Amino acid sequence: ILPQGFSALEPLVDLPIGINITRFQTLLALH
Amino acid sequence: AYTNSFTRGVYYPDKVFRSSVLHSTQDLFLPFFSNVTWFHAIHDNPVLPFNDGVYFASTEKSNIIRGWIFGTTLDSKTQSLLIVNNATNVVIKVCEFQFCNDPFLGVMESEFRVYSSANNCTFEYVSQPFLMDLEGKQGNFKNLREFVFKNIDGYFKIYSKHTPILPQGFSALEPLVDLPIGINITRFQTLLALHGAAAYYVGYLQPRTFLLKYNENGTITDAVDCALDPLSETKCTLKSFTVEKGIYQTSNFRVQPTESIVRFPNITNLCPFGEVFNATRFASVYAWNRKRISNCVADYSVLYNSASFSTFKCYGVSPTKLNDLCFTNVYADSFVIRGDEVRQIAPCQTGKIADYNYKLPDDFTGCVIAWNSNNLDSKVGGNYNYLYRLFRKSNLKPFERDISTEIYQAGSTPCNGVEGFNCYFPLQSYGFQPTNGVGYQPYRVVVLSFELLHAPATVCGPKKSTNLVKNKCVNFNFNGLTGTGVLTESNKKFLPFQQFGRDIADTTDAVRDPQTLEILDITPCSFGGVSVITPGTNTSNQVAVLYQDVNCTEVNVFQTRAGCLIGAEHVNNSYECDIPIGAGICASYQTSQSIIAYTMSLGAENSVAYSNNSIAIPTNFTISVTTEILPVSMTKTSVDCTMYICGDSTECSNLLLQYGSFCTQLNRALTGIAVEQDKNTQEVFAQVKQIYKTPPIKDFGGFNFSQILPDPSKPSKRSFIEDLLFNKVTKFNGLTVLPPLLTDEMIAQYTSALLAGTITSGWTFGAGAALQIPFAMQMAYRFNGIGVTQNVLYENQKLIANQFNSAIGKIQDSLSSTASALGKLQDVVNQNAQALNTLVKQLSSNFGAISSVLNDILSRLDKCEAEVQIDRLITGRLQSLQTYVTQQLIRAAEIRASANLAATKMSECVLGQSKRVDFCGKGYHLMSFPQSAPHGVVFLHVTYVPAQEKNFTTAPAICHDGKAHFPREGVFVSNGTHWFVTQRNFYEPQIITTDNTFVSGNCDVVIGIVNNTVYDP
Amino acid sequence: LNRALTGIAVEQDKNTQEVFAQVKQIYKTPPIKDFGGFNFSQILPDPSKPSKRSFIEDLLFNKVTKFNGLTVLPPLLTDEMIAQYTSALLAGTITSGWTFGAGAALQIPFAMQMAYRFNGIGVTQNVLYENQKLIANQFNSAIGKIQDSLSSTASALGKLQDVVNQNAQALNTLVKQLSSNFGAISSVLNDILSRLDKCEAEVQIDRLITGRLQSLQTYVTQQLIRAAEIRASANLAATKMSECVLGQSKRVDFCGKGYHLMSFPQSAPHGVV
Amino acid sequence: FLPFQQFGRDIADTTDAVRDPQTLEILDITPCSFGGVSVITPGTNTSNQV
Amino acid sequence: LVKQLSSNFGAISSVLNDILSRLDKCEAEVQIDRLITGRLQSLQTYVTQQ
Ligand SMILES: *[C@@H]1O[C@H](CO)[C@@H](O[C@@H]2O[C@H](CO)[C@@H](O)[C@H](O)[C@H]2NC(C)=O)[C@H](O)[C@H]1NC(C)=O
Ligand SMILES: *[C@@H]1O[C@H](CO)[C@@H](O[C@@H]2O[C@H](CO)[C@@H](O)[C@H](O)[C@H]2NC(C)=O)[C@H](O)[C@H]1NC(C)=O
Ligand SMILES: *[C@@H]1O[C@H](CO)[C@@H](O[C@@H]2O[C@H](CO)[C@@H](O)[C@H](O)[C@H]2NC(C)=O)[C@H](O)[C@H]1NC(C)=O
Ligand SMILES: *[C@@H]1O[C@H](CO)[C@@H](O[C@@H]2O[C@H](CO)[C@@H](O)[C@H](O)[C@H]2NC(C)=O)[C@H](O)[C@H]1NC(C)=O
Ligand SMILES: *[C@@H]1O[C@H](CO)[C@@H](O[C@@H]2O[C@H](CO)[C@@H](O)[C@H](O)[C@H]2NC(C)=O)[C@H](O)[C@H]1NC(C)=O
Ligand SMILES: *[C@@H]1O[C@H](CO)[C@@H](O[C@@H]2O[C@H](CO)[C@@H](O)[C@H](O)[C@H]2NC(C)=O)[C@H](O)[C@H]1NC(C)=O
Ligand SMILES: *[C@@H]1O[C@H](CO)[C@@H](O)[C@H](O)[C@H]1NC(C)=O
Ligand SMILES: *[C@@H]1O[C@H](CO)[C@@H](O)[C@H](O)[C@H]1NC(C)=O
Ligand SMILES: *[C@@H]1O[C@H](CO)[C@@H](O)[C@H](O)[C@H]1NC(C)=O
Ligand SMILES: *[C@@H]1O[C@H](CO)[C@@H](O)[C@H](O)[C@H]1NC(C)=O
Ligand SMILES: *[C@@H]1O[C@H](CO)[C@@H](O)[C@H](O)[C@H]1NC(C)=O
Ligand SMILES: *[C@@H]1O[C@H](CO)[C@@H](O)[C@H](O)[C@H]1NC(C)=O
Ligand SMILES: *[C@@H]1O[C@H](CO)[C@@H](O)[C@H](O)[C@H]1NC(C)=O
Ligand SMILES: *[C@@H]1O[C@H](CO)[C@@H](O)[C@H](O)[C@H]1NC(C)=O
Ligand SMILES: *[C@@H]1O[C@H](CO)[C@@H](O)[C@H](O)[C@H]1NC(C)=O
Ligand SMILES: *[C@@H]1O[C@H](CO)[C@@H](O)[C@H](O)[C@H]1NC(C)=O
Ligand SMILES: *[C@@H]1O[C@H](CO)[C@@H](O)[C@H](O)[C@H]1NC(C)=O
Ligand SMILES: *[C@@H]1O[C@H](CO)[C@@H](O)[C@H](O)[C@H]1NC(C)=O
Ligand SMILES: *[C@@H]1O[C@H](CO)[C@@H](O)[C@H](O)[C@H]1NC(C)=O
Repeated sequence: ILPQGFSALEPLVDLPIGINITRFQTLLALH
Repeated sequence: AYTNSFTRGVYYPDKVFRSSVLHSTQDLFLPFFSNVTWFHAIHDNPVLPFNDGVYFASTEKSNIIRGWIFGTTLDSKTQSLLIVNNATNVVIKVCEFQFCNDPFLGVMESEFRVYSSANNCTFEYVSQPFLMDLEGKQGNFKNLREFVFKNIDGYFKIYSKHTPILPQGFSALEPLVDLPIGINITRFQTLLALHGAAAYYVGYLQPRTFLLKYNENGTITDAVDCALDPLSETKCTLKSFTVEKGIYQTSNFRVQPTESIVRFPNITNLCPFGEVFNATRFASVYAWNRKRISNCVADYSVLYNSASFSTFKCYGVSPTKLNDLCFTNVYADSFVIRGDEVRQIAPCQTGKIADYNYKLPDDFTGCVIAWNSNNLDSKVGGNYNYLYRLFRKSNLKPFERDISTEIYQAGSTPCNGVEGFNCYFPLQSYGFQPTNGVGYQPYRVVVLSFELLHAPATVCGPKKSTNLVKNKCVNFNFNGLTGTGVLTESNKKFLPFQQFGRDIADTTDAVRDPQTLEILDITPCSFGGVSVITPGTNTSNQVAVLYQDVNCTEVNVFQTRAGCLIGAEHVNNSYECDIPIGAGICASYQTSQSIIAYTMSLGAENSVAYSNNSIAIPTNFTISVTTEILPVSMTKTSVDCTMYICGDSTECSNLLLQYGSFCTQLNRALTGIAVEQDKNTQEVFAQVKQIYKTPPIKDFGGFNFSQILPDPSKPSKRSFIEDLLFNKVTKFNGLTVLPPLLTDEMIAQYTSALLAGTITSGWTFGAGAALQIPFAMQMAYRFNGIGVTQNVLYENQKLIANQFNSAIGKIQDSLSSTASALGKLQDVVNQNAQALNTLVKQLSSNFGAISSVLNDILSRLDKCEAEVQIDRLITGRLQSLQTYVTQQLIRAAEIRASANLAATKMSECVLGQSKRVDFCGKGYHLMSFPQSAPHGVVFLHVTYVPAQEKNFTTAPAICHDGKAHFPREGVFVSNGTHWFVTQRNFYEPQIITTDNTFVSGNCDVVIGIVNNTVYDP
Repeated sequence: LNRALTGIAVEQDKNTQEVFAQVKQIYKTPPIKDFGGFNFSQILPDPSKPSKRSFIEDLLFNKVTKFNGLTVLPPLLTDEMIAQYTSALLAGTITSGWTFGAGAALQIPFAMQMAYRFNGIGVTQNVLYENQKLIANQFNSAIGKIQDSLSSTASALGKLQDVVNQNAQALNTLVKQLSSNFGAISSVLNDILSRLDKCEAEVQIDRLITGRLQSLQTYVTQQLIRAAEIRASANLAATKMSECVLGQSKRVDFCGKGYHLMSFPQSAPHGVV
Repeated sequence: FLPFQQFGRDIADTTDAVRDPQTLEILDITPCSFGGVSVITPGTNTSNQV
Repeated sequence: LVKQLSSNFGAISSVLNDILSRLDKCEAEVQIDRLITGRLQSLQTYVTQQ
């Protein structure tokens, strides 16, 4: 390069984690 | 030496009596006209292979041929069947026989050396005595003794036929004893006696379909080998031994693969199953382990053949196919459970294991492997290292794990650190002791979860790969995905995670080769329908074959766009179409004689001598009579859906009630049809309010109607022609035919009334009352109605009557000669009979049931298990009826349209005179006459056809005194010296006067105006 | 089912034969087109084409637009043969009026043919001759508008295109049905066989058949009904050909709006104009 | 029936005739007479006689 | 067409909600496909007749 346009997302690894996920967080780095 | 098997090797397929019926069966028979090896023996006999069954025959004069030997090695290492017929007592033994280098029985007999030992013998049978030839005696052969020997699932079936006398002829072989020998037979030998010439014949069976024709006495008298040649294939396809001229679709050509192609990823490392199945420690079921198996060669036959497993259930897959199939990944979910809980590790189970500790998807593909444990997983004082989840607030989703030591508040008491009432731990542990019962001892269970292929495969079975061959039809297997087709290079670009391509039908369009990452298109190898082009079998049995939409290279020989036609010679000359091929090509049987193929002619080439001042005016005419045949009705069938589906069975009827109103709505539809058949008949014939009669004296101006009016001397007052029509057109399963409301006599009376009205009153009986008129005057009006002045009839009345009478005579001669005249009504009859015959035969179908006979199910199964087989038969008999009824409704609609057309013609052709071109026959319509016919009506259309013409010069108008004179009716013509005005459809020149022409304008506007004079009376 | 579809294919050729092949001979126009000012160059064959079709026919053909055991059989009468039949019908109509229908083709000047057609509608024939030049120009202009209309928008042939679309649509539906599971583990028959031994497999396969047969029965039933509709249309077309082109129709709005004079057939893909 | 044949069949695969197991004679099996029953009635506003 | 909804077609009940409220999904799948196998035929019959 939200930008305007179209793009399909390809698959990456399929991980058999088996965990019940209800929460999320992203990770940012600190200077 | 070899000979041609001249119509031999057919046996009675079963033990059911049949008569006057053609029955189709597929089993191992010797094909007609095959080559058979012929051996003769003067005064020795080779060992032959036993493929899938052998046909044997012999001609005898001294009974040299005695018996047969069957087995695999015939040397005492395996069991071997020995059959000997030594002119007196048939002896059958199954022993581990030691055979001699040259087996024989002496001929007075002085030897017995067919075998040398008996050991570990399992079967012996000896028949009663008889007498046969025993001495050496020469001459000509008197007894042909034919046999068939085959082994199906351990039953050794012997068929035979004895007849007085390869000879030409036909003879079916009846069954003899059925012996449960259970031996794998790969080899054969015959047995000859040693001292006299004694020939015998050996043939071989291949899987064939045969059509057997049973005669009136129930003996098979002929047969068609449905896989012999195109004519036999056509005969078998139509279930008849006679084929009419035309083109039939009998089969489908399919190119077969030449070699198999097996392609797999080139990995040779073996998969770590031992570290899973023989692991030191299994995880607990609340915290089961999941090892991913990838990048290896797996072998599930070792795990499968091993007897150590207690239970083995595969869902979606079968254990013997796992060796060929391969996967993107395999997961081994490993844990220990209690024995009685093994049942819960399965799709669609619930319980303390299935909901809380290990849930499988209900759409699960893979295998559940389990075995008991009592060495490792159990101790004295119990094994308390195994924990399971005993309480959870909600169940588990498929393959979710959830480790948690949070003490479970069963109620509303928030204990939050201390166990109590309604506050327990979710993890519980049961112990395992060697003294516990079967259901409470530990079992080690591993479930193998398979992801079936959608991505590059990494876990494949021990099946070895092969080399790849391009541009040939092959039977391929790419990573477990199988199919047949030609592999070619392609220019498609699969992106790296995509392995397979698909077509609209979800079939594979292209694949990426697992060894070399290139894209290969998969196009199934060329195929197409095969049509047989044949003259009727009463002329010739020679045929031509059309291979549809192929070039013939893939298959004297002529390539057309309909396909490549073989056996028909291409002829440059065009003719009228006979047997259509397609794409403009027709074939026929012509001249010694052979089948020809040609481009269809569209008619003779003609040009019209057009000019701006030339008109052709007819000078003579012909009265023609043509026959138009229309269906009016079809047989009023009625089907009792209950007796058909559930004949005389309460159990079935009660099951049928679970399908609701399907019966009464089918009975309703058929009733509606039967009613419309009577309405159709009523609309076509009953439009006349009174029954009219002709006078006893037939003074109709020379027109002879004696062949269309009723003849009082018959038991049914039909016309002569009607009798001819009736002589040309030709129930205990709940299927009936209702009679029509209007009998043939009543129809004849209606047509008689219509004819008498037409003859004596013209069109007046249609509009209102029948007003008598002389027939000649009626014709005068009909001629006037077509633009021919009435005087033409009167001046030529005698000629016209003779032409009419002659035309009628030709109709009788035509109708009296060939059967094909009534084909439109006969096809309707044939279609209805055919629909019913199909419907009746469908009762013989199983539809997946154990038997087509409903009573045989009920007499063998108790009601509850029986319910499945019976609903399955209903599920098929109902479809057969729905198909039949739907086809009848569509066909009835076609008949209704035809009947409506017939009624329209009756109204406009017979009752009036039609100005609609070619509606009431070709030519200018005069009159029509109805005649009845079986399930239809025949109209005799009387038409005026111009016969002879001359070239006359014309002009659109004539100038006189500067005025332009135009015809009132007719055209101006000139014979080269004088101008006349005449009627268009009959040359009759008249002097041009002011009373035949009219004046409008001035002769300076009109294109083509000519000079003349007009006489003024 | 093979029988029902064969019956349909046969009726498609009979329908074509009934509409176009009612003339016993192949007629031809003279090389000199002296038809009283009526210009037929746009409906008569032009010898310079690889297929002897009229200009308008080419316009019609430019507007109307297999490995699962599904095939299409060719018609018996090729487009060229249809064009020859329509050419013969046009040449007959132009040079002999209605006489070629009843019997032999009797030549007549075109202007006289029109004189009869005008007389047939209650207009005295002198009206044509006095106004013959005007009439020819209006005819020629009307023909030009037909080409311009046909040459401009795609929608002119919608009745034939819908038939084509319906048949393609029926086949596309039929092909897609092979992708359906019908309760089976997989829509791909080979994938069932390569994974299950015969006996357990028998259930999945009968289940797929139980659905592929229904798809065919539905298709065939719809084709029989649609074929009946086409047959009715073909019968109507044959009736018009007989009463509109070969004769002159007194039936109101049967052969177009207005008082009918003449009609001209032109071939089109899977139909007649 | 020829000696190994015990049963006969119709087109519908129903039995047409059987050979009696005690006396080896052939007996035809024709299902006993049956047929539809139709009710002929004036409308019920006139009469309930049928 | 409306009455055909009351038919069982071999199922335990003609009422779809009564199957779902009584059987878990997996065993239920058989009874439901069985009801569909019949409601579809009823519609196909209706549509064909129409
Ligand atoms: C029946 O017996 C024959 C022996 O005549 C078996 O054929 C042998 O099969 C093995 C395995 O493929 C080959 O290595 C041998 O060479 C074959 N023998 C001959 C003479 O060719 C046959 O497999 C047996 N069939 C069954 C089902 O047991
Ligand atoms: C019109 O045609 C009819 C036959 O269609 C002619 O009648 C024939 O005349 C010849 C004389 O040359 C006789 O030999 C035949 O026997 C007649 N046949 C019949 C059936 O009558 C008639 O003469 C023709 N008229 C004209 C004027 O040409
Ligand atoms: C109407 O035609 C029939 C023939 O279809 C005539 O009957 C024939 O008459 C002749 C006498 O001229 C007999 O020799 C034939 O045997 C009769 N045939 C039949 C079948 O009856 C009948 O005479 C004709 N009508 C008139 C008034 O002449
Ligand atoms: C055109 O028709 C007229 C009228 O019949 C013919 O004139 C007659 O010819 C015959 C002999 O040729 C004479 O005997 C008559 O007297 C003529 N009629 C009159 C009124 O003069 C004329 O010949 C015909 N022309 C041709 C070329 O056939
Ligand atoms: C028909 O006759 C008329 C009158 O006799 C002709 O009219 C004459 O035509 C010539 C040549 O075109 C003119 O020069 C005269 O002036 C015309 N006279 C009149 C009174 O109109 C006419 O041409 C003739 N037509 C034919 C075909 O012969
Ligand atoms: C019939 O109409 C065509 C047009 O559709 C005429 O052909 C045109 O003739 C003119 C000359 O006047 C040329 O300039 C055009 O280029 C031609 N167009 C085509 C498409 O050929 C034809 O000449 C007309 N016929 C007559 C006898 O005039
Ligand atoms: C046996 O068949 C072969 C090939 O079909 C043929 O060439 C040979 O002549 C046949 N034997 C006899 C005796 O005709
Ligand atoms: C044929 O073999 C049987 C086998 O037991 C024997 O009893 C019989 O005598 C033999 N027939 C001869 C030697 O003619
Ligand atoms: C078969 O023959 C052998 C000969 O040595 C004998 O030992 C054996 O007991 C016999 N029976 C079986 C069943 O093998
Ligand atoms: C066989 O058919 C013939 C027909 O001519 C008949 O006479 C005969 O009685 C039938 N039965 C037998 C056993 O021949
Ligand atoms: C082994 O796999 C590689 C991968 O592309 C391939 O190139 C090579 O030819 C294979 N070897 C054999 C012997 O098939
Ligand atoms: C487990 O051990 C036994 C005995 O050592 C062996 O026969 C078996 O093959 C092993 N399991 C696997 C998967 O190899
Ligand atoms: C067979 O057909 C030919 C010609 O169609 C006919 O002449 C002959 O009589 C027919 N034979 C039979 C037995 O139908
Ligand atoms: C028939 O085969 C030839 C030979 O390869 C090929 O050139 C031709 O295009 C094929 N198809 C035809 C003639 O329609
Ligand atoms: C038929 O015509 C073709 C023209 O392409 C010619 O090649 C062929 O030899 C002709 N056949 C005969 C038998 O005259
Ligand atoms: C009319 O004249 C043309 C040309 O002179 C000729 O070909 C045609 O056969 C003639 N017609 C008759 C019926 O004589
Ligand atoms: C048409 O008629 C005109 C006179 O009206 C004449 O000059 C012309 O030559 C005629 N046509 C032919 C082809 O002769
Ligand atoms: C016993 O069977 C024979 C065989 O035909 C039969 O004739 C006899 O009547 C039977 N006896 C009884 C008592 O049924
Ligand atoms: C019943 O039918 C009769 C005759 O058709 C009519 O007169 C009468 O009014 C009808 N009654 C009712 C209640 O419809």
